[PDB]
Amino acid sequence: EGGPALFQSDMTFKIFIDGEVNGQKFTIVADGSSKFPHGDFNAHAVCETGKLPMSWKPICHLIEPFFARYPDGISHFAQECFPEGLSIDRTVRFENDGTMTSHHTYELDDTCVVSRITVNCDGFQPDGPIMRDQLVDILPNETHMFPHGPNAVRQLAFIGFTTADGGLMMGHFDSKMTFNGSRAIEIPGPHFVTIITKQMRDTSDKRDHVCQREVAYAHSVPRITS
Amino acid sequence: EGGPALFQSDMTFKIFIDGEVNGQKFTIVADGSSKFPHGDFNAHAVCETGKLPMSWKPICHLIEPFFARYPDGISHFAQECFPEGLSIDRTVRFENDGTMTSHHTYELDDTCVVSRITVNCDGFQPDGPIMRDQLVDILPNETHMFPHGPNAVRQLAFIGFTTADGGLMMGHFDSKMTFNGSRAIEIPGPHFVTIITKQMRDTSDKRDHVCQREVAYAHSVPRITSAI
Ligand SMILES: [Cl-]
Ligand SMILES: [Cl-]
Ligand SMILES: [Cl-]
Ligand SMILES: [Cl-]
Ligand SMILES: [Cl-]
Ligand SMILES: [Cl-]
Ligand SMILES: [Cl-]
Ligand code: NA
Ligand code: NA
Repeated sequence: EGGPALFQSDMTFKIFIDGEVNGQKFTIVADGSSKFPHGDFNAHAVCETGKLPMSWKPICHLIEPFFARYPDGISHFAQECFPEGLSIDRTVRFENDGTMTSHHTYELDDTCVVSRITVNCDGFQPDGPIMRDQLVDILPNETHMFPHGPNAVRQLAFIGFTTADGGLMMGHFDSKMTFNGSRAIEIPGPHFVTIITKQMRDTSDKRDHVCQREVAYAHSVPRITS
Repeated sequence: EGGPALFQSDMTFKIFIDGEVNGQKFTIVADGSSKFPHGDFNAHAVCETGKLPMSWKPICHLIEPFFARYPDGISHFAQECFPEGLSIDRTVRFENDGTMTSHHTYELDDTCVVSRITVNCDGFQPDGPIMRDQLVDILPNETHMFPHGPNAVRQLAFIGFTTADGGLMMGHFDSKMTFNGSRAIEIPGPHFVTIITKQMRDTSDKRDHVCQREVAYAHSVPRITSAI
């Protein structure tokens, strides 16, 4: 049948990101695979238009929620959306800096998931650490998942980036995942997805290449009285 | 001799909250105890001024980070701040509703910690579930702890409140904890404090009485250090 049964195989993915920042256009293409049982996977991304005009760091979350590792007591909404598919409407607001707004669609073709993302990054500080490429690491974080009506789940996160000058650049992440289909789908109750990410420069062309690894797994926390 | 050493026994605390919401003043007083190794404690709170003019739920975080339970390998800043103590500046912004800003000061006296808090709850919706007292549960959540430069730690949280409708009202919690002393205090690496909270009514004669339990413990998530 559908949902998690479609993810019971090694999978591949391809992502096409159509973006702009402060009016400068860019294109990123990324691909990779995720081996069953998922939860730990790599992606290789390339800026097709040459040099990325901003830090690659804030792009980390654009470069597959359905590859997170879930325990059986929590419905894995992102996988349950297949085969009809998944759309995401996401905004990351960077403190003292710009806002990135992304619209994602995800389609499954046999064992390859194709992603299309359009992203607008508005109001980024030309002399800030994103535009000057001064972000170094991405902090592991405990994203919060909430039910959001009949066919959607909301993921809220605090994503901190360490910077060359020691202060954190904090992103406020707010992401609505919506099922493309019309059957009833199980909506998980409140829970958490732990996300650990690392991005590394790859040998660079006339184009920026980056390799990225992500570890992602869900858990819950029981209520009182206990 | 200072810091965590001062939390190796059972302790008590006492809290004075001087508040208002959309003009209306209120005062709360609360106390309780926390027994070693901490991480699970109750507070009894009373609105001295009569009936609380809003839901008690949003007050949960006003009514003791030094009583969270930490494992060995994460520095416990809120305890590390003693004997000199610490202050907090905190904003909770509620979606489609008001914002509460508070300023807390903590002082140790033997094995009691005293807290004084002023809080302004501005812009709350008269028709909303906070003012109309329609919030029922407080969702357990994974608060994020970050070093915040010399002498300070930042705690960020998404704190959901289930409404009577069976909907959700999200508070965006942003809290700065600052050491009040003058020596060179260490600051913890990024980590999390899991917080589970339950409020329960006590029979209100003259004044609103609320009893609140909290489970709070820290953990860290390691970063990837291998290449590829
Ligand atoms: Cl351009
Ligand atoms: Cl590629
Ligand atoms: Cl700046
Ligand atoms: Cl690198
Ligand atoms: Cl709002
Ligand atoms: Cl831990
Ligand atoms: Cl790891
Ligand atoms: Na949008
Ligand atoms: Na939209």
